[PDB]
Amino acid sequence: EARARLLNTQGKKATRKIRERMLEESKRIAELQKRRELKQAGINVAIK
RNA sequence: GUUCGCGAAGUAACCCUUCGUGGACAUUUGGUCAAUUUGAAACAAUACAGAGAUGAUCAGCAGUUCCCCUGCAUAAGGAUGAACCGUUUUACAAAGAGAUUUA
Ligand SMILES: [Mg+2]
Ligand SMILES: [Mg+2]
Ligand SMILES: [Mg+2]
Repeated sequence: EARARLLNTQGKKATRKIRERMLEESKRIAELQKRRELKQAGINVAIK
């Protein structure tokens, strides 16, 4: 319990940020391979 | 349209009427702006969650910003208002030791 406790220094807010940011990156990757597979159909859809 | 005056005609007896003409009086509004889709309100609803300092549950003041919102406000609130929490290499040298090349 303690040996696990010491190792995280931040507090709820920072961790919350780590998540939010990664979720943004999943959004990016997804939207990309959206556009990639649409290029494999040749139809070119512009990014927002 | 008024008035002054002239001329003409008629009525007349110096006038009443009609015609013509001269003169004066009176003298430049408004527009940054066309009448609903295509020159710009903002909320709400759906889904996703669902409140900083900590191991945890709360009071809070601040600080910076090419973010502001409510408020008459130089008051005070808006999660202590929100954003901050991340990515990170060179004024660069001196001494010593081994390998390589050359005068
Ligand atoms: Mg305040
Ligand atoms: Mg609080
Ligand atoms: Mg504040």
